[PDB]
Amino acid sequence: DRINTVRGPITISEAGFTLTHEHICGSSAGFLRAWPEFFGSRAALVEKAVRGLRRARAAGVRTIVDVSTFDAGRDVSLLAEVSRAADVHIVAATGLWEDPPLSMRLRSVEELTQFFLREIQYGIEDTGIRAGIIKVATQGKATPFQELVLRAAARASLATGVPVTTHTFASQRDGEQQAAIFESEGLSPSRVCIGHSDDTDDLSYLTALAARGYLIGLDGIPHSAIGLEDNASASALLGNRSWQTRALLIKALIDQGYMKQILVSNDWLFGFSSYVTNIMDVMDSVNPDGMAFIPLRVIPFLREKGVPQETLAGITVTNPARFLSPTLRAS
Amino acid sequence: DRINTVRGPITISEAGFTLTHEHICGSSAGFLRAWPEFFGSRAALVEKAVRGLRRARAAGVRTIVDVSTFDAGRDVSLLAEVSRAADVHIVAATGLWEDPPLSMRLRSVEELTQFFLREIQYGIEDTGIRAGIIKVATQGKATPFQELVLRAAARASLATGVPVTTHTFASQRDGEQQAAIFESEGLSPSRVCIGHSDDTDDLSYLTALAARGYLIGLDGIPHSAIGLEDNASASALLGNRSWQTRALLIKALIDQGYMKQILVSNDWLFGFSSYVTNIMDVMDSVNPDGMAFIPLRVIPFLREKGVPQETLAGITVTNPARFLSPT
Ligand SMILES: C[C@H](CCC(=O)O)C(=O)O
Ligand SMILES: C[C@H](CCC(=O)O)C(=O)O
Ligand SMILES: [Zn+2]
Ligand SMILES: [Zn+2]
Ligand SMILES: [Zn+2]
Ligand SMILES: [Zn+2]
Repeated sequence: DRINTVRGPITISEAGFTLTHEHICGSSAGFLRAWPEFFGSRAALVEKAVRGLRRARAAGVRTIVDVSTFDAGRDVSLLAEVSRAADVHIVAATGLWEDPPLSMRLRSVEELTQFFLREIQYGIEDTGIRAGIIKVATQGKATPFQELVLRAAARASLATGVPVTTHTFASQRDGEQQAAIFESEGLSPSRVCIGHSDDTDDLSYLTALAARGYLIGLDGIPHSAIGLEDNASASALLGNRSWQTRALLIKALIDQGYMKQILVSNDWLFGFSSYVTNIMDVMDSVNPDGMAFIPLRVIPFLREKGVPQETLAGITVTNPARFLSPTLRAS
Repeated sequence: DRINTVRGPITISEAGFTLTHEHICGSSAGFLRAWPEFFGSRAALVEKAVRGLRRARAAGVRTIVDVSTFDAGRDVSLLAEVSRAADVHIVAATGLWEDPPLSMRLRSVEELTQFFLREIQYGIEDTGIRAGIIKVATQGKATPFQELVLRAAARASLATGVPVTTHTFASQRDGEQQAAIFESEGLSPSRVCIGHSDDTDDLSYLTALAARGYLIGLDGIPHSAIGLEDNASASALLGNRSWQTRALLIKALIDQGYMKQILVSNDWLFGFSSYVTNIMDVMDSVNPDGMAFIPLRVIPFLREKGVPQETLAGITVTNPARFLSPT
């Protein structure tokens, strides 16, 4: 009946329009508490995030999934404050992203499983806030540690029913190795979203995973450095493909019969310290609408291409509800 | 006249017997808060650290310098709790160690200088606790980022007078490159402790540094895997040299005229999550005295070798006071 948020359980019906891959703040563990002035101030970051979430809410968003892990500087107390003030539901994540510290990198698959279970079953830190999704990452072929993370995520998912979502190098077809490892642990593809899949134009790679039951995370639609060609750091981060090109992958998967496997998001954030210093300012200049980009820009774009509104509502409301609803625990 | 501790400012005379390179808990940023069960529980880690610090206090220790940085999982609230319950002063550190996250690795020398200054001049996190030392690290030739960290540490030291202490690969003579970079920033060697220097047996490396005015950190005296030869991970971390061999480097530098530039410590910890899982139990099994090892074992070892008590008081009381006092 219920999904865990940073404010407690909500019914599946209350989730509504859901962005399945977002960040309040992309940072590092302990960084926001040790150096809040990097973001101007903690209060400034809160105000910026609350305004951004209110803008998404006015455009119809009711829930976001914050896929920031421990090592991406997830601060669940910040998410809770920002969720309350904006009245947008936020689902928090466990797992590990691309910057685990030594204290994570040295751990066994059994130990990592216990850590992920702790954040789902007991709570994150001392807040009692329970994670509602598990996030994992590869950047090409998995390192041995990344394999352990994938297996621990699958084991925690099976034990708790909460879904798994991933970071990929889509152009290296990362989803295929991730799928192989998840299936070796007996995880159902319908409980796995292969994320950053709009970073590639290889439809055959995406449709092969979708045909296997995997969810395809088309989650970075406004990520584009067009017009920023002189900015090496922004170009490397955001790529030189247009948001229209990324958005047309949504239509392509619909046209090929895979609507039920699509999830869409912005992969936006309101603070960003794990990259070059000016990057949040640059991104905000590109996409002032922030997390409202999906409802304000992608939906009207696809509507005029002929995608029916009921199909778009199914992708943005029903598909995330099915994904986030916990399934039965194993045993 | 004042040194910043996790309980506030203290005067120089209050420091007393001081261990200049120690850790309450060797971890990673955010880890103790996110996964306290790794240590049994936060309360169990507190109780273990308080018992261990009380044992060091009974052996004569009055102050320790916790050289855990942000990325070594420094939790200054934990330091404060344990300091208060064992009545041992704890000086906290800023700087960066060998595991900086992306949000640190991407920063400029100017940005890093601002961060180090913040923890010294303003306070750590939202606690108001101010750092009294800057910790830096190399493992062989400095990476480009480590060069930035060394320069930012020099700039923060020059602006505040707080000293700099280093992690080295002593057997690659890292202190020479660290000194070169510090001096290129105009930092005085008397503000710098070249640490882990007991990891090497090359006396000529240490005496040349000391003849340039650097302090020499013989800070890992009880680190030894003798008797643990079937344990690859403990052997790799602790080395196969005896504590006596490390302790004899103290006597050698005294015999060569450098008693006023020696700093001695244990480099012990009460929790340890940044290595293999069993490592803290292993270390405790060979050194139950923990941080009391220096006063309970090294001081009698040197006294039998003929070092007068005045010299040992100078090394354990006078040198740390001079080093930590802001200049
Ligand atoms: C902006 C954003 C946050 C992190 C992520 O999705 O890997 C990104 O993709 O870098
Ligand atoms: C025991 C200790 C803590 C970290 C350090 O001093 O680099 C160590 O030396 O590993
Ligand atoms: Zn990602
Ligand atoms: Zn993301
Ligand atoms: Zn060290
Ligand atoms: Zn140390």
